[PDB]
Amino acid sequence: LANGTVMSGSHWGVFTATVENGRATAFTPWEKDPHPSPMLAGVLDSIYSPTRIKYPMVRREFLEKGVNADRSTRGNGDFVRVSWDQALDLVAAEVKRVEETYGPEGVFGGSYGWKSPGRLHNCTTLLRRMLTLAGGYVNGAGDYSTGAAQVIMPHVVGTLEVYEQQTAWPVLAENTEVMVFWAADPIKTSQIGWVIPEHGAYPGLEALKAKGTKVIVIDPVRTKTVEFFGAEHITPKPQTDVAIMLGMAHTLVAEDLYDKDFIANYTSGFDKFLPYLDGETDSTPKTAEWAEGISGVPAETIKELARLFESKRTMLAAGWSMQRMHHGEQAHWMLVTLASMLGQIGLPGGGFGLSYHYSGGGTPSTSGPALAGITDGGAATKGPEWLAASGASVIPVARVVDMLENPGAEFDFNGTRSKFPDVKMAYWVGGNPFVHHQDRNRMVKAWEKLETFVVHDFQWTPTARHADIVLPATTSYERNDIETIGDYSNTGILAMKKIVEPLYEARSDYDIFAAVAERLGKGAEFTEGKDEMGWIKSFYDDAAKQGKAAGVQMPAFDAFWAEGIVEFPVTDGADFVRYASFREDPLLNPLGTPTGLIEIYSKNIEKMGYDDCPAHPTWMEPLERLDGPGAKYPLHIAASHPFNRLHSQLNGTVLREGYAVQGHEPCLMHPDDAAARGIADGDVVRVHNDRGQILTGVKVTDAVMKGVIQIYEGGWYDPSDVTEPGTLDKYGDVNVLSADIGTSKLAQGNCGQTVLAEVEKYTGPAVTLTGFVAPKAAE
Ligand SMILES: NC1=NC(=O)C2=N[C@H]3C(S)=C(SO)[C@@H](COP(=O)(O)OP(=O)(O)OC[C@H]4O[C@@H](n5cnc6c(=O)[nH]c(N)nc65)[C@H](O)[C@@H]4O)O[C@H]3NC2=N1
Ligand SMILES: NC1=NC(=O)C2=N[C@H]3C(S)=C(S)[C@@H](COP(=O)(O)OP(=O)(O)OC[C@H]4O[C@@H](n5cnc6c(=O)[nH]c(N)nc65)[C@H](O)[C@@H]4O)O[C@H]3NC2=N1
Ligand SMILES: [Mo+6]
Ligand SMILES: [O]
Repeated sequence: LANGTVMSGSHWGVFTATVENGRATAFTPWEKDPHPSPMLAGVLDSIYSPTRIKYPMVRREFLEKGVNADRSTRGNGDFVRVSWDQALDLVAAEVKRVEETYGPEGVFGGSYGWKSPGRLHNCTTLLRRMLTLAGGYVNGAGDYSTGAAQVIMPHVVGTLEVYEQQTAWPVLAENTEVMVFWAADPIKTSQIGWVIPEHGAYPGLEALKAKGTKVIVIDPVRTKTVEFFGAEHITPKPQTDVAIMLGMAHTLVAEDLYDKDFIANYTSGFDKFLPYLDGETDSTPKTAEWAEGISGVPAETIKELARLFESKRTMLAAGWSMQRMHHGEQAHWMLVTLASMLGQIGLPGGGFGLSYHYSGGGTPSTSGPALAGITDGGAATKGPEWLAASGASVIPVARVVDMLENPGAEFDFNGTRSKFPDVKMAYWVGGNPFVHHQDRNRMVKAWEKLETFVVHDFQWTPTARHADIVLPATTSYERNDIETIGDYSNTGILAMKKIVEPLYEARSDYDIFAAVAERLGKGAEFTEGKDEMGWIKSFYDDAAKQGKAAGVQMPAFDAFWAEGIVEFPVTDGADFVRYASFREDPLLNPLGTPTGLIEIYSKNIEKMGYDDCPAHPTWMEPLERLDGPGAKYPLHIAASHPFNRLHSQLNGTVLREGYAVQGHEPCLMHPDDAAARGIADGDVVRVHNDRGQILTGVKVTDAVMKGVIQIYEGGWYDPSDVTEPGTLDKYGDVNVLSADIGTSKLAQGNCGQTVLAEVEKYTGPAVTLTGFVAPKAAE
C-alpha cells in the first residue's frame, strides 16, 4: 500500500498530504504560505466523512413513475441504489428526451457553484460542454457575490471594477494614512480563493498595523478585523450605509470642504445630484442629523468621519455584503460618489477599492503567463437557433425560481426586456442551490415544475438529497489537475497531484460526462481524443509558449511535474496604483463611460425609467429594515459568510463540533436582546418570520450590536418533513428566512442579506438531526 507525501492545492491553499497504507492522514500547509487556514483539517475529513456519497442512486418514485412521479417527496431520502450503467443510460435518455420534446429552452444548465479549482476538472464547464453537444441549454449570468455592483459599476466607472486588481498593498503601506474597511472583514474572508489562494492580504494587513496607520471599520459586528487592529469601530443599523454616506457628503458641501477641481475635471453630473443632497427636490436635506435618525450613528461622528477623510490620505475598502440587499446598486455607486468628492482617486494610497477582502486583491501581480483550461466548445460551434418565444437563453442567476414560476413572463435587466424560458429539467454540478438560494419554502414548491433533476456531488448536501438522480463525484484529491496560484497575483502554477484512489464507486465529473456524451453519439467530440494527462499537458505547454514569448522561462512539462510548482517573478507589479493614468491625463486615458468620466448622474440609466434605480445615488426604503417604519419583525439577521466554512462546504466534517451549539448552527445574540426573551447562552432557539422558521443554538455576545443577530449562510437545511409546507428546519439554513427578490430592475441581484426576524426560546418536542448522516439506503 502507498506510503509517502504528496503536494496539491485547493480553495484553502497549497498543502502536503501524508499517505499511510493508501489513506490520507494529514494535510500540512505549504511552507511559503504566509497565513494558512484552519479549515484544512476539514478538507481532509471531507474525503472520508459519513456524508460521503458512495454509489449512484435513483429516487424511488422517479424510478417507478418517471415524469408521473409525485414530486412533493423530493428530499425524503427514499433512494434506490443502481449500477453505473443503469444510471448513465437513464441520465442520457432523459437529457435526450427533454431536448427533443422541449428544445434547448427546456434544459437549465447554469449550475451556479463554487466547485473546486482545476483547469481540467471544472465540473460546471464540463457540464456545459456536454449540454452543448446535446442540443443546447439555458445558462445563468452574473453571480451571487456582486450581483448588483457588477452591473452598476460599468455605467459609473466604465468597467466591472469588483474583479480587477487593486492598488498594491505595499503602496498602501507607505502612503495611506487612514484605512477604512466598509462592510468588509478581510481577515475572515481572505482565507479562500477562486483559484489557489496565496493569502497575500495577511502580510499586507500586517504591514499597515506595523506602520501605525489609523484604521476604521464600519460594520454591525465586532469582527477579527476590528480586533486585529484595535480599530475605531462604527456600527450602523444594517442596510443604512447609504444614508450615512449622504450625511457625510452633505457635511462636505455645507462646510465647503470637498474637492471642486476633482469634481469639475474628472466627474460628470454632480450638479444634477446636488439639489437632491440639499433637499431641494424632496424637502429633505440629507444632513448628518437626518442620517442619524435612520442609521443610529451619532450625527457628530458622521461629521468627524467626513472631515478626517478629507484631510488625510484615505483608502475606502468596501466589502460586498451591503450590495447583497434590496436596492444594492446604490451602495457602491454612492461610495464612488463620496470617493469623488474627497478627490484622492488615482493617488498613491487614496481612492477606493472593491476587492481588498477577496482572493488576494492588492497582492502584486507577476509577469507570468496566463493558464487556460477546458472549454465548453460554444465559441467553435453554431449552437441553437434561438429567438424570443421559448424564451431568453440567459437569465440573471438569482431569478431561477421566478423563471420556474413564470414561464413566458417578461423580466427587465439592464435596459432590456426578455422572456423566461419554460425549463423542464435542471442539471446541477458543483453547487448547492438548496442552501445558497433565497426563500427555501418558495423554492421547495417551485421545484415541482421540473420533471427531472440531476445532481453530482461527493457529499450528501440538501441539494443532493432532493435529486431524482444522484451521481457520486470524486474530490480533487482522487485525480490529477493543474491550476493557477493567485487570482490577481498569478504567483505560479501548481501541479494538483492525485493523493489517493477514488473512494467507493465515485467517478470524476469528466468521466461521467464522457460516458453520457458517448450515449448521445458524441464521445470523441467531448473527449477530443485526450485522456487526463493529455489535457493537463496541453494547458501547461500553451502557458509555456506564452511564457517564452514574454521572457519568462518555464521548464518542460515533466520537469514541472517533478517539482510540482513554477513561481513567476514580480517586475513592476508592486508599484501599481489603480486609476493613476486617468488622473494623470484624463483626455488621453479616459474611462469607458459615455462621457469618459466618473458618472455621478447617468443619462443612460435615466432613459431606462426604472422606479427602483434612479439616475443618481438615492436613499430608498428597502422591503424591510431594522427599526423601519412599520417593520413587522425586530431583529436583523446578518447572514454573512461563515468563518469556518466555504459556504456550505465542510459542514459535514469534524469542524462542525467546534462551533455548533447543541448540534445546531450558532446564532450570535446581544445580552440585552437575550435578556428580554429570557434567553440564556447555549439554549436552542426558534428563529422565524413570515417566510419560514429555523432552529439555531445561541451564543450570547456583545460582538453583535443590539438589534442584530448573526447566522452565517451555508448551514445544511434539514427539514423535519418535506411534504409539510413551511416545515421547520432543524439545523439552521439562514436562507429559509430570506426573501427571493431582485435588487432593482437594473441588475436583478439577490437580496440575501435583507432579512428581519424574531427569536424565541425553543420549547417544542425534542428533535433529531438527520442532515449529517447518509440516507439509510445510501449506506
Ligand atoms: N443569505 C445569503 N447570504 C450570502 O451572503 C450568501 N452568499 C452567496 C454567494 S457570494 C455565493 S458565491 O458568490 C453562494 C455560494 O453558494 P455555492 O452553491 O457556490 O456553495 P458551495 O457550499 O461552495 O457548493 C459547492 C458544492 O460543490 C461541491 N463540489 C466541489 N467540487 C466539486 C466537484 O468537482 N464535483 C462536483 N460534482 N461537486 C463539487 C461541494 O462539495 C459543494 O457541495 O452563496 C450565496 N448565498 C448567500 N446567501
Ligand atoms: N472564510 C470564508 N468563507 C466564505 O464562505 C467566504 N466566501 C467568499 C465569497 S464567494 C465571497 S463572494 C466573499 C464575500 O465577501 P463579503 O464583503 O460580501 O462578505 P460578508 O461575510 O457577506 O460581509 C462582510 C461584512 O459585512 C458586514 N455587514 C453586513 N451587512 C452590513 C451592513 O449593512 N453595513 C455594513 N457597514 N456592514 C455590514 C458583515 O457583518 C461582515 O462582517 O467572501 C469570500 N470569502 C470567504 N471566506
Ligand atoms: Mo461569491
Ligand atoms: O462567489
